[PDB]
Amino acid sequence: DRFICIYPAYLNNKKTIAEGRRIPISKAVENPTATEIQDVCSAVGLNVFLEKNKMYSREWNRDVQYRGRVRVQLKQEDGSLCLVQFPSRKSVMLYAAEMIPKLKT
RNA sequence: GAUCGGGUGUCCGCACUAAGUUCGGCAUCAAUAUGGUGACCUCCCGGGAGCGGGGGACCACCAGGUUGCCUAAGGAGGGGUGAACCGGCCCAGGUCGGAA
Repeated sequence: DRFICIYPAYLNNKKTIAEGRRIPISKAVENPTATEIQDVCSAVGLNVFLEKNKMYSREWNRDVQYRGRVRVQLKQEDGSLCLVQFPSRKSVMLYAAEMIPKLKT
């Protein structure tokens, strides 16, 4: 249950920094959903599970494309990292916004 | 002192003026030092979230301290709208995050 939280607004380049965005607009994607975040994180070897009805507090869009929250495992509960490539949440958010466009485009 | 010279201001659909009487049109500058506000961009740092700590970049408006290669004149006036989603703020309920 000590898994970090990642919203689709963290990688949304059509959102300002005050609207939820966590990475620059140069390395962010246009409208990533919580299923594109879980699929490209689980495709590198990460422990990710999807909470499809978990919305963002700063998100206002009541429709389905903007809901969702992905919960990623960084530590095996012994303090050690699951992968040495993902030590922080920012290395999980710069990887998913790099592999999401390879899916549909 | 009789007529009466010599000359003006009353009479005009008049000539030109320009203190007022009255309603409109157009128009109404910019740079500095200080602080403030709002946004936005980009980094670190902490967190299971809503979030919290910190470094810069840029934009507009704002207060008021000096000013000008500034005006035909350019107030640091007064007000109103700020909504059907675009100012900021305080935000009931609701609502999203939370075990709270």
